Amino acid sequence: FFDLPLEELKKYRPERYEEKDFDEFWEETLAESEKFPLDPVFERMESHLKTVEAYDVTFSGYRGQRIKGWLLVPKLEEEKLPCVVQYIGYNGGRGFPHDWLFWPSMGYICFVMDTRGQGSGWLKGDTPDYPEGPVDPQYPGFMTRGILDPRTYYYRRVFTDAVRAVEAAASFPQVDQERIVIAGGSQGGGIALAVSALSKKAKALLCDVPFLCHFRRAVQLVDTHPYAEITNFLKTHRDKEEIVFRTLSYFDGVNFAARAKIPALFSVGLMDNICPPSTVFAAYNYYAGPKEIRIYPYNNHEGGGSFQAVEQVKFLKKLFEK
Amino acid sequence: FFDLPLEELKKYRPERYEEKDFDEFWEETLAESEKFPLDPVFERMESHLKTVEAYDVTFSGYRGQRIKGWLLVPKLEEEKLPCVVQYIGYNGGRGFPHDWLFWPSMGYICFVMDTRGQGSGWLKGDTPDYPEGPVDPQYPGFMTRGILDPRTYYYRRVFTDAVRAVEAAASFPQVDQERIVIAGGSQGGGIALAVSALSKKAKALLCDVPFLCHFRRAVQLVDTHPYAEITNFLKTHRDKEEIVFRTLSYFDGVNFAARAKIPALFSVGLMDNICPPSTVFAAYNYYAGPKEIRIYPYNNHEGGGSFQAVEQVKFLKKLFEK
Amino acid sequence: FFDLPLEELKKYRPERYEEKDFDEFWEETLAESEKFPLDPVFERMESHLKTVEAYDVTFSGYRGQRIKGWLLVPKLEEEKLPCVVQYIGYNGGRGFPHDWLFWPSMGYICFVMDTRGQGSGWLKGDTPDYPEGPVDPQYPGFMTRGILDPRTYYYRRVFTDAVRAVEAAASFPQVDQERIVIAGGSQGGGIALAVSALSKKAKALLCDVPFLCHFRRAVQLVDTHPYAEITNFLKTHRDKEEIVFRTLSYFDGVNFAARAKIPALFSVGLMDNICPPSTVFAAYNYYAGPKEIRIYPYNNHEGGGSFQAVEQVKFLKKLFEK
Amino acid sequence: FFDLPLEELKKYRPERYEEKDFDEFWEETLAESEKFPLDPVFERMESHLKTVEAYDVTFSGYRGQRIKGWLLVPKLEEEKLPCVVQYIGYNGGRGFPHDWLFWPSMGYICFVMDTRGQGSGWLKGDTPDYPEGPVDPQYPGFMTRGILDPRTYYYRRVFTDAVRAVEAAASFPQVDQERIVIAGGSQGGGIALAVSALSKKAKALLCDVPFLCHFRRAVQLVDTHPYAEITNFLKTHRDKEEIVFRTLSYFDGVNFAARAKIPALFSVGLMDNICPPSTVFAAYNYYAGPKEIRIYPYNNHEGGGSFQAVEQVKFLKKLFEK
Amino acid sequence: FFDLPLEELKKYRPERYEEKDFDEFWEETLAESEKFPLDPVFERMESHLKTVEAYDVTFSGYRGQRIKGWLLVPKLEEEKLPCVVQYIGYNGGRGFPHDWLFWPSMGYICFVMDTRGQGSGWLKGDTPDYPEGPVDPQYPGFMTRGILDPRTYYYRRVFTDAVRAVEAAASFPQVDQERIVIAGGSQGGGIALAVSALSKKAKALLCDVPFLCHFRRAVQLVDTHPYAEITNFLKTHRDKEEIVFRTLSYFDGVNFAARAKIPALFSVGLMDNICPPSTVFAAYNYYAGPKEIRIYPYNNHEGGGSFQAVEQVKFLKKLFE
Amino acid sequence: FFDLPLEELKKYRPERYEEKDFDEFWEETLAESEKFPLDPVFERMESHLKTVEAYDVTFSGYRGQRIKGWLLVPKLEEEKLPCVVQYIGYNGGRGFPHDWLFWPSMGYICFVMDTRGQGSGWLKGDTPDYPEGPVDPQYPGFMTRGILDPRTYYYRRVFTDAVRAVEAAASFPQVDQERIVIAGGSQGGGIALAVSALSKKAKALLCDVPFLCHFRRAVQLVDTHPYAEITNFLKTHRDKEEIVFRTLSYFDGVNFAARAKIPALFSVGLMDNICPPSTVFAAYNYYAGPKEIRIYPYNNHEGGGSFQAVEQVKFLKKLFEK
Ligand SMILES: [Ca+2]
Ligand SMILES: [Ca+2]
Ligand SMILES: [Ca+2]
Ligand SMILES: [Ca+2]
Ligand SMILES: [Ca+2]
Ligand SMILES: [Ca+2]
Ligand SMILES: [Ca+2]
Ligand SMILES: [Ca+2]
Ligand SMILES: [Cl-]
Ligand SMILES: [Cl-]
Ligand SMILES: [Cl-]
Ligand SMILES: [Cl-]
Ligand SMILES: [Cl-]
Ligand SMILES: [Cl-]
Repeated sequence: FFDLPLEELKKYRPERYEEKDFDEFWEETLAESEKFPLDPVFERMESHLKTVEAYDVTFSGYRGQRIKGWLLVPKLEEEKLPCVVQYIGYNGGRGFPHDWLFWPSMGYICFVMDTRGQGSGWLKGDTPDYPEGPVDPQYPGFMTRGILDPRTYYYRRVFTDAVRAVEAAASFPQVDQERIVIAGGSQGGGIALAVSALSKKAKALLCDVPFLCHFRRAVQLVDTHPYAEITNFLKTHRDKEEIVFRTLSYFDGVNFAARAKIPALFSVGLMDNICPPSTVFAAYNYYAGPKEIRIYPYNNHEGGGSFQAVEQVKFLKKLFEK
Repeated sequence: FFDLPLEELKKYRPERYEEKDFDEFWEETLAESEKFPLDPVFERMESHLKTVEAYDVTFSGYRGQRIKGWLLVPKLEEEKLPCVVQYIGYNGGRGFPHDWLFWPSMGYICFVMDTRGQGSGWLKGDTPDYPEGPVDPQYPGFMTRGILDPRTYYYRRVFTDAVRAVEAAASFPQVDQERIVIAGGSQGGGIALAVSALSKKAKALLCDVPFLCHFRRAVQLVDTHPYAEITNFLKTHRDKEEIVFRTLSYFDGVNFAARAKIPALFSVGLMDNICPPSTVFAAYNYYAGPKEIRIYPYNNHEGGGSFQAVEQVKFLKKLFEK
Repeated sequence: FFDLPLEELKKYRPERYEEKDFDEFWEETLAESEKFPLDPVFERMESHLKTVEAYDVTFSGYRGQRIKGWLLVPKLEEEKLPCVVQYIGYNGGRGFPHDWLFWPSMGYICFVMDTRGQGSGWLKGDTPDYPEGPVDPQYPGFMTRGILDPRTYYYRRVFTDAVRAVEAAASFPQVDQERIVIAGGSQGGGIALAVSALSKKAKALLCDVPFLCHFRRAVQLVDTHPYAEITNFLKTHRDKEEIVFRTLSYFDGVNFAARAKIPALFSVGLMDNICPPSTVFAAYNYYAGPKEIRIYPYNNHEGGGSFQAVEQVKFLKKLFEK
Repeated sequence: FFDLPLEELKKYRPERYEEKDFDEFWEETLAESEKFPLDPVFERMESHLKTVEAYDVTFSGYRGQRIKGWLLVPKLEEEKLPCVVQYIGYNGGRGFPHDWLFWPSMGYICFVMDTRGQGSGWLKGDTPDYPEGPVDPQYPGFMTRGILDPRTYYYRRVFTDAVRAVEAAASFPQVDQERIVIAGGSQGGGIALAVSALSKKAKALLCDVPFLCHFRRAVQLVDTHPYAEITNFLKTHRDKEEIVFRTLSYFDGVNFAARAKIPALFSVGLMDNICPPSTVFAAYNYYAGPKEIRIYPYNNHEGGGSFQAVEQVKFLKKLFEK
Repeated sequence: FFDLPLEELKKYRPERYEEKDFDEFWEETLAESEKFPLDPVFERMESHLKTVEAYDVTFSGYRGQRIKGWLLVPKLEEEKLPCVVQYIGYNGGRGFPHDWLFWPSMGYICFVMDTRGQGSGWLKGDTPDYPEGPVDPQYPGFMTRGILDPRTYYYRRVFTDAVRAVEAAASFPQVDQERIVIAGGSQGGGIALAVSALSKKAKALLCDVPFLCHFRRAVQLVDTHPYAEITNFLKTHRDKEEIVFRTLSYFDGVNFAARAKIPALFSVGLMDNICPPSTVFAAYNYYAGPKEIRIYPYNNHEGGGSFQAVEQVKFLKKLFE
Repeated sequence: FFDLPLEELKKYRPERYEEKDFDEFWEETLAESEKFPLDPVFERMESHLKTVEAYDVTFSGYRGQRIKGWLLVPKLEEEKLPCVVQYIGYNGGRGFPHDWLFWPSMGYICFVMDTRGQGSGWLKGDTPDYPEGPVDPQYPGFMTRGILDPRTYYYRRVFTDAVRAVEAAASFPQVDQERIVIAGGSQGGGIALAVSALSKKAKALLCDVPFLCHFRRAVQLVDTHPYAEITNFLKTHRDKEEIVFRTLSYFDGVNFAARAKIPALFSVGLMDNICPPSTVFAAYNYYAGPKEIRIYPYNNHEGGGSFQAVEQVKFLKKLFEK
């Protein structure tokens, strides 16, 4: 227990920092990318999978750039199925179709979005990043890539891809548009949180041990990666503090949370030193839609693990009967 | 690369140490346990799973003691399905049914054996250990529990459970007895290795980064857990070296390997410092059945990860067409 | 200094948690063990020791189970001598008679109680544990062994052994029953603290850097072993929090301290990260008999070392003239 | 001393691996970049420096891309001065002009080349990278950026910049073109080694504890950064080993060493676990020009530090009289 | 961020602890060492340096003991130059003349004082320590050497050397006595702070991430070296706490700060776990001369690095107008 | 197992390096210190000890310098008792009389020599060092204090004290001069080894996990303290290697072993990374007296612990009947 006590976490609502053009920045970003056709493509693949049909996905994300993914459809009688759009943790990528059997086995179509330029840490990826011309001086990793200007910042592109991933999922014929869920843990959680504010198609949010929240506090509290990439950039570029946090404010899950309206299930580990509880609760507490949080007092970044998976299935079942 | 060079690993066949009553010890152990009825129980669960039927399993292992498990049956047309009996890594247990969706998704019935007394490190378990009266002085963990005599040693009970697990799998009506696979990684690999020598019902072996192999070398090469448990016991009980290694000779994967006849797919990570390559290759090189090994030169204990899973599915498909 | 400041530690009295049947549970436990005869046996040994007479000890602890120990009697004229009953730290055991020369050299008979099932970490032991039938899923070690029910919990048996050890010591003819001291550091301290509440024969308590105190707080403050064994168990068995802490409440030093009446000398190290200062002071502050504490502000788990030994001799000398 | 003994290091000449088109790739790379004008720009700075004039440098490196640097010209009577082209270690950048006072103080003009896209670890930088369209999946850092094809690989661009840096230095009117030295430690040493083979203008090489050498061995020997970035990429992309090492063969200091003709002073620390001695000696031993090496047996990656600085000044003084 | 929040650091003025004979102890220490003649010697070196003239220095510090140093003089037309007296961090020594090119390059003469008995960790040294007869039981290092009595304590001799270093620098003919700066980081900073109180010749102080401050707090907040040397000594010698802290009170930068009058530029890293911010601010906040501090919130012990070097050049230029 | 295999350790006899004046250096050193009177003073202490009489010792060691110690005389009828002269490990000191109760309890007088200038790491000391005028530049600790000249080196003074300790012990009336044993572990072991060569009064050697042996190899094999102090000194003073090892040659246990004639019991831990096995075996294999070694294959620097204590008592008992 290195963070605020739980009684204080439950009330923690730090003063939010955002620029006055926060919304306009996102409106312009999405409008510019909507000018390119989504051109979603689903290509059935040869697989040893027997209970699921697997498709190679391609769609246009940020600025028409082609993003890969998987679509896993469980072999069931129902003509329309509910659907989970799944975002991936830091240094991960879409891997193989059989890496994502959980939701299909629970009777949900699952759209897994590959993460541009990552896919080399713990699971392979196939989607490149495409920068806005020059790739500035940065610290190793993604956290500081383009960080001196929100228009060039890496997560501008990722978030836009993620919003478009929902539209691509929605274009698949047996996807029930009334039951599209956006889901992620860690980086995936932070991507999902941004999507829960920017997407018009998402109906529910699953958001575990979210990353990309309350940056200024994160960097103060922990010296773990990936948040430490920002700290290390700041150690060297000592004249850039104000600029760095200005940029980051446009991508902070706390600011997106204040705008999200769809129902949400959060989870948090009180001993999580990768995504500290105070950063997660800051997001949760500002989250503007109907919400619940599962608190795992003795867990680190693993969170509630399989226990939380059970909670997520129960939560959605109940949500989509009401 | 801390271990022997790959060219030497491929030829590494250290002199084996075993007592003259190795086989008789195992014959008696099995014969005594076979006097208790197996009494396999399969109970269908209420589950949110939609593509798989899940059953709560109970069967009689070592000395009639009741061992838990899961049976996952994928919802397919075929009357008889092939079957994977899955053993679990150190500190793990059967967890939830949805923790084992891989093989069922590939059209295999999957029998997951819970590990007696463990289930508290990374995945919950539900089966206790039942010792042979007194529980001798030991180092924390399972590696030294009862280690001063093979009759009292922990893995005598686990291995017997494991052989009985194959019988329990085989009792299920939808299981094709010609395609029963025994499978495990790490501790699971070592269990499966023992079962490949002791079971009459097993048709194929999947054995990843196996643990419980070449104890004397393991303990001299690495200071990682769980092999360090043995080392720390020896640090204190300095008068017990000979007895400890005598006991471990009855449970060493290399000695079982020299007796196994069924086809096997092994995997090994050359930078694995939990199960060092020399111990894995010792087991592989002595393995007496038709065999292949996948070598992952840059991997630590994670081995081939999902790459190896692809290899396993390809390997069994080809095997069961011949 | 990671824990509360000294001024706050001196007043720290957190709300105690215990079940209504605390006392009854212990009354029954001891009554049930008293139905077996103590049958204490003292067997003089061949030894190179010249200033001390060494005896192999055996006595009946929990439920008649046979516990080992040593009795060390200094060669002195006096026909009745004072006596220290010594309990042992985690992963320790009775070792050799020459591992316990301090108190005999100070003119005290010393009864060293071996610890059931341990003796494999830093000093050898010879006493097994005997469990209550099934040995449940647990994390490696003794902290979580039987932890889902106070009737099955490991320390129920250790504490009962320890109460019976004082009776065994008292049965030795040369022991002055008016000057029997119970003593321990770390785990030994926690055991001695339990004995100070449950024994009728103990006349003074020496309690250094005690372990088994204020579990809830211990587990939140430090990630060191052995308290981390509980945290790790909780990380996995996420549905078992309330049951775990309910069990531990019956064995908590704080709850025993509130019942102990005999005079006591405690010690604490303010930088001790194995047994945190707040857990030790919680115990000391609730301790209901006449008491003193020696505070070592710069020491970690070693506490006052040999300096504290000097204080203990001086404390008992003065106590037993008064 | 974790590497080969010194007697063996002195003889270590592993078999070299390079593609048949090695020279051809470099010839085309340079020829394509030479079609863009160098357009060197030196702009005198307002500075508090009093013994040295400082210039802001800009020149065209790889494919006309604008690279920053500093030029430090010590205030001396001589019309033409000798000149050191300085390359910078991993995660470093050109920093401030006063970060490079050594060579000017010794009477050499110093040209410090900023490193594209780095400058965020231990010294700031101002020069971006400009990738060849898509920036593929990569591990955090620069070592795997574009690694699936030598045409897209990061170091192709760095090396081309570095060759052009020497031409930009040569264009400064006060530079004696007969006494242009190329210099670097670690990454800088590796860049310098490449330039010693590719540049026609360099007259001498200073190469300390070089990085970018004998990749295959580096990655097998040490788990330190930055070589571990390659290992980690390999751990995930298990199907990409052959391609990765193919690509890296075009950038390996050992293969450049075999082609360099200018005189060289190397240094090596025998306890260096960032740049292992065997990788350094492999480069040194294949180095085809007149050469010397200073061996620091007890030093890790810091090498000879200031002692080596003295050696370099003596080395060049003697070289440029002789 | 392990220490007090920045808002509390800016107000942190812990009650100071010093003995009533603090000043007399220092007055006597200096008076006794002033009885030996400074006898400064500057010996021109053969060097490959071309823009600087380098001299081997020797002068008499504590009790006439001969301390080594370097004097680096930039080759400039001006007949009088300003001067920086540079003190060295823990386990360092005077090294080579080319290890100190910064200030000379900025037009300042630079006097680098070698540190008695150290010079074996990250940069070579050539000056021995000469102890007061017996070298008491101590923990490895310099922090507890002679710690049981201020008169025998290692830093008494280092501080005395340091004060005399300024007199040595001042004796060089080109040195402008009106523009003598004392400078250090870490251990150097702590030495410089001491000299700022004890020297009559120093005109300005540069003090980065200073060490030797607020010992009682230092030892309770971090377990890093070198403060952990004291903690470890105390772990063993458990009967010696009061004596140890009494001795350290005579060498604590916070007590010297309360006495310094010369203008000062401080720097601090808020993530510094070698010299914790609360110890640095304690010294800055009690500092009695005109003062500024540069705060680097995201830096550990490296502080402002080259950024701070820029600040220091700007600060002095403005000060000496 | 990081060091040479056991079969090679048993034959390891590396070429010895020593100066031609080795013997003369020691002859002179001892002759000069013998010109001061030993002036041994035993002063009976008030103690709580009841089975042992404790004396405060003071004697003249190196150059008449006054060294403290303890003398512990067990209360026995015998008029003459055998005697153990005990030397202390690095950063230790004489501590309290009750810190050394083992040998008196076994019926031996025990003379504990305090270590000049240490006494501040793990046990308090009371004896200063008194250097030969100037205390040269050094790395923190004792290993490099005065290292640039054998005449100023710290261990010259310690070894001379240690030889004088035996004379001091001999002067006590109840000491049987025919049964004086010199004993130490680690630093104590290296001191004892020196004394076994230099003392004329010593009758047997107990030498555990000895330190101060085969320095050149120690420093190349391990990075642990205290050997690492030398390595660090060398990292900075890069021009001093030859001098440093010249000096250390006069203090190397291997060179003393080659001269010792008294019977000796050694011990060694094969996983000891503070005093590596190859250094210990080098000393043991060159040891010129009758000898035995107890090998503890699985132990670290703790060696045989209490088991070795048993061995030492049995060894001496047998030796002093023969
Ligand atoms: Ca707006
Ligand atoms: Ca496709
Ligand atoms: Ca047989
Ligand atoms: Ca009650
Ligand atoms: Ca017996
Ligand atoms: Ca060619
Ligand atoms: Ca006064
Ligand atoms: Ca001779
Ligand atoms: Cl993540
Ligand atoms: Cl495992
Ligand atoms: Cl304990
Ligand atoms: Cl580098
Ligand atoms: Cl420092
Ligand atoms: Cl030692």
